[PDB]
Amino acid sequence: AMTGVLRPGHAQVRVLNLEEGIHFYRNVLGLVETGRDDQGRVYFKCWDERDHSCYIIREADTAGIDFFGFKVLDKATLEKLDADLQAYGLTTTRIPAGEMLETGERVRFELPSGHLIELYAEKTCVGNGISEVNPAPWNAQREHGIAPIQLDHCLLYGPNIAEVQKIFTEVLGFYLVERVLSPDGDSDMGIWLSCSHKVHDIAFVEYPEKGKLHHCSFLLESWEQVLRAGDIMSMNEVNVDIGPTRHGVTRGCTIYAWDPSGNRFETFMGGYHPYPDYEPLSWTYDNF
Amino acid sequence: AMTGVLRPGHAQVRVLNLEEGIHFYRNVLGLVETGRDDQGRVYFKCWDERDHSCYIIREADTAGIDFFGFKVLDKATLEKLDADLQAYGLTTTRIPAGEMLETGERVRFELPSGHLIELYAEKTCVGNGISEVNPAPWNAQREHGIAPIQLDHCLLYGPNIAEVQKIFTEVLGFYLVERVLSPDGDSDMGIWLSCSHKVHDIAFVEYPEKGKLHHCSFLLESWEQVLRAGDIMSMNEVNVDIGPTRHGVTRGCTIYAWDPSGNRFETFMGGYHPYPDYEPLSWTYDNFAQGLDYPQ
Amino acid sequence: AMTGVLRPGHAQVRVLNLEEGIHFYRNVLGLVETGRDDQGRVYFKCWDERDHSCYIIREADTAGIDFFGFKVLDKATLEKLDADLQAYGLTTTRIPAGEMLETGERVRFELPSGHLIELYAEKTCVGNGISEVNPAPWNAQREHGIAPIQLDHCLLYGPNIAEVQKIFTEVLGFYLVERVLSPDGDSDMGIWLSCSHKVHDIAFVEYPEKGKLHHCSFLLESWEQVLRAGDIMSMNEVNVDIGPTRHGVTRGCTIYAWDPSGNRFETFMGGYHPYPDYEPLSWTYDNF
Amino acid sequence: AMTGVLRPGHAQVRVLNLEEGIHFYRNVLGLVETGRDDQGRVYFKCWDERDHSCYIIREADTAGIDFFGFKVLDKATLEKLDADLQAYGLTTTRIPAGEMLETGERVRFELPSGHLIELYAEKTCVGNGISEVNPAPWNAQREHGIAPIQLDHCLLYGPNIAEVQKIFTEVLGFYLVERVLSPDGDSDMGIWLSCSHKVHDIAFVEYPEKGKLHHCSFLLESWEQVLRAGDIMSMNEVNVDIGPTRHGVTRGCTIYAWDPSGNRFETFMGGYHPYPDYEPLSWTYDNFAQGLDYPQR
Ligand SMILES: CC(=O)/C=C/C=C(/O)C(=O)O
Ligand SMILES: CC(=O)/C=C/C=C(/O)C(=O)O
Ligand SMILES: CC(=O)/C=C/C=C(/O)C(=O)O
Ligand SMILES: [Fe+3]
Ligand SMILES: [Fe+3]
Ligand SMILES: [Fe+3]
Ligand SMILES: [Fe+3]
Repeated sequence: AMTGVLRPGHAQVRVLNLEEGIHFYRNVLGLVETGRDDQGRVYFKCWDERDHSCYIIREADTAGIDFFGFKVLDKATLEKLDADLQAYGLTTTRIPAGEMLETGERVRFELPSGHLIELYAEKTCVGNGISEVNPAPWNAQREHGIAPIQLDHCLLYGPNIAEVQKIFTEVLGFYLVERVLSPDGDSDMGIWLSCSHKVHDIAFVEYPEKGKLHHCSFLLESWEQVLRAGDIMSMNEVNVDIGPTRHGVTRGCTIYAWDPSGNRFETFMGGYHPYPDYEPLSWTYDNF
Repeated sequence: AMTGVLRPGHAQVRVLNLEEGIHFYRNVLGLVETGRDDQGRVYFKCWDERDHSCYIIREADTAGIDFFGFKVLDKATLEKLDADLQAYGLTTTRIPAGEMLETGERVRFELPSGHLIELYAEKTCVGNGISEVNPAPWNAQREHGIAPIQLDHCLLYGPNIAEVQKIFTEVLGFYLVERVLSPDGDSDMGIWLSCSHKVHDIAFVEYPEKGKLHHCSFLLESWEQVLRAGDIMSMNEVNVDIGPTRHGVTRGCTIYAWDPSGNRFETFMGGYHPYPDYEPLSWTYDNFAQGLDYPQ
Repeated sequence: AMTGVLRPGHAQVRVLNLEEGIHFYRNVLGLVETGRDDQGRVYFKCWDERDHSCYIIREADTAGIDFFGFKVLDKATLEKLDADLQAYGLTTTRIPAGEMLETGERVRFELPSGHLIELYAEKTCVGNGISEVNPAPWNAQREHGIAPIQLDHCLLYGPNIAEVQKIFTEVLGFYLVERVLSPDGDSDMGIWLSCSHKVHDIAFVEYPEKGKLHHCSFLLESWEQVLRAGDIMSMNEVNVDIGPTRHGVTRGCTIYAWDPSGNRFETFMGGYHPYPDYEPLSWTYDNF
Repeated sequence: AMTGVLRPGHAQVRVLNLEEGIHFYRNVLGLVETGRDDQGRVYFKCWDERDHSCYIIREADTAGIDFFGFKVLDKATLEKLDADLQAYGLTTTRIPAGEMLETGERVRFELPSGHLIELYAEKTCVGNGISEVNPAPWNAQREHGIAPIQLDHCLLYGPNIAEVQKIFTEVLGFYLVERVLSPDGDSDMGIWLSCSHKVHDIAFVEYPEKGKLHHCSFLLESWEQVLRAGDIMSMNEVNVDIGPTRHGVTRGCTIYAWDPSGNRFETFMGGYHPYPDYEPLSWTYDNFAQGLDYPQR
């Protein structure tokens, strides 16, 4: 049974230029635009997802991540986690339903690494553009731009990863899948946590400046889709960070590229199938 | 988080000739043999899995499945589930630890469909044959025979699917991902159940005879692997049921073939990513064909 | 060097309904329409080919193939081939330039199996839509319907395949790549012929009826494009013959399906790389 | 019909250590060893090819390529080519048959770029390890190391590429498929030549030093095989030049890596289907400067 925290639900990122951000995410990445609110933020969802949104961009004077939200099983679970976060010593804030289009109230809190995390139980299901009866495997949207399958996770750069692990494993029901060791001084320089049977729903790398966003990740169907994504990036003049390649950690075959505003994102596929009862895999600093 | 029933743990199948069963499953399908007990049962597991076994064969008068077990989160969970099963009205049997090689105690019970289901919390962890520190992407095992990644699920044939569904969803925390409706005067002729975010961990099809096994399924990495599996089957003159194709119900790209004793198995990959908050997908009986084989 | 007969140039097929044929080939298979003549024929080419046409449709009262042409190196070669065919004992007809849109004169003749074959040295090159300078990876045409890369070959059914083989190898410059032996008759039941280094540019199977067409084939880029083609066929309710699979002969991974008129076409990829110095592979009849 | 020069036939490369060279080529790249002659050379062929050899290694003081040869249709063609090569103004030297294991005599000559090219019509056929009757699509060989399918081509670095182009297109029956234009004093800084319907059978890049070998190339079955090759390289600590990536000057998806001796080779798949009647594609120098075959890089 999947319970408690289910999956990454949304990432709100800052773009130095809205209209340009809308163009790149709609035509290059191929996210489906679902709405635009009064604040001027525009909502997107991957084609095969069913909820109203997973990626929200906001015009601002600085690039980066405002916050990262997770969907939880139900309202009861949301209330419990809220109380658990507080019992743990974290101060929670409650964002009202509607504050974000088609989204219920959210429980927000700040990690020691400086990042803002949200938890919510409700978000309107809009569907994946395919009928619920005798559904096709895909439709035209699958080939509009890169067209990723789902918001897979994000990797965050922050100062107190050690205590961040505790919050996630002891309060949020996540578990360590992989980690990178420090130079023998044995302190996880980085961690890959899962709250399902995926290699990771979120990751953290130890960093001096808090609240930094390394990248938001989008899942693709096959290695050939990663190849196609690279061609679309090239044809649209997208600034690529590190070309298509196999990633040691999580066995991911990915591509790192930057959007107009300088936000790094990933399109990948691959990875094993860990479960709560598995012991994490480790990587020596020299390998990292 | 993944709690309660985590995933398919093992399937013990009956084979006519134990020796050919070993050869086929070790050399053709590519399972890693991990043991043989005193009752004459050989233990296999997929190379990338970590637990001691997921597939166990036994020489018997007839082919088919003896039982299908699921691994649960923890002992407290095992005891808890066993309690709810009884409180539900199902009589449960307690199989002691060790009865199965490298396996802990299991909670076994029979379904309305006639199939025997087990629940267990402990199974020795042997690893995937790759190092725990700075692991390689894969190894030679990945190319020994078909070499599937995990026991994905199984599809069972038996009566009273409606009742079977209620047990899985109301007691074992599963949820319906897809169903194939009966003709008019609706009811479900087929159901695909998930206890995770996989399209299905197990499925049932309404059939008059009970305790029947349609197939056990093994997960592959890609579509090219599915074609490779096809070639390997041909090279070993393995009887293939439905060649490489797309399902529709699950979107799974697969191939069905038979082992030497007539037991159908499957090697596939693909599918979307359902979660418990999702509403099930429905297929009409009239459009059943496309649901079973999409391209055709 | 590639000389003599270079490659399959065009197949003109008969459709029971021009309208349904235009829609099917242009939007399901994803061929690119390049013209229509005052005779009511529609011209198509695969998007990545450079010549004006490779597949022509003509509304008639019966499905099937009218003729199949091959492009040769140059005019001198065309004349040479015409002379050799007649010196061989065959009667030739010369079709003038322009009888077919954007096409030069053609040399036509009938095979003992009843099929009409043509040879031509000139056909307007129109390009693949991509620039000849710094060509972008690929365009949108790549994903318009199935979108095959080239007319790969055709498979013809008819009698006297033995006589047909001699004409192609002794006169036209092809060589036998693969064969299916007949049941102790010491006469091949099927032949796969190449005039390049492709597994085959044309193939014949022994059959009582004369001039029959089994299928025209189109090449795809990968096994996954084959899966995609099947998906597209299902989506457009296309009637599929043999599901995605691998051919023993050629090693090709394919799908056979029918157009609205009952004409079988193929979408496949794969196969080894034979050369004129290679010996043919053989398949026992009992292992067809 | 495929006539005249048919395809790359063999490449003899120099390795600093004959032993580690044999292990790398039979275990990592997955080439099939077919022999070892008196001179100390070890011969290999790709599993799916049918002739005795396509890659030969020779222990030497320096790394690089000794010569690159093409197989021609038949003996008559070999004689004709030799005559046309001399008629053109090149001096040719006939290498005796048997000088190379299982290889007939060869017509050797030097290009203006300094590279030695050979032509031969006969080389013993040893098969691809698969039955000639009811042949399977592949076997264990396909999964031994990377296991390339064929010696696809090579890319040489040397001067006077203009004169090399003339020789290949006017005498050897090849044609230009792609080119890289010079910054502006227009000419060609790079050329990709074909003697078939492949994107290229051989390529040259204008470079001051004569006889330079950029890389020999090996063809793979699919994009996933390239990814696989990447994993095998990482596992064997192979020195990778430029990881899996989409080319451009061929639409190829490839990986450039090095021999333990420092010989660069390529494992790729992909590309379109040019024919003799086609006009070449062009790349601006500034584009080439960002590609994988740029002298700097
Ligand atoms: C520091 C860094 O980028 C590591 C990322 C790990 C992953 O598994 C992925 O990106 O899929
Ligand atoms: C027609 C039928 O029985 C269902 C086929 C779909 C499946 O996902 C399976 O068998 O695992
Ligand atoms: C006569 C028949 O059914 C088999 C044909 C084999 C092939 O490889 C093809 O058609 O490309
Ligand atoms: Fe990532
Ligand atoms: Fe199944
Ligand atoms: Fe065909
Ligand atoms: Fe190359």
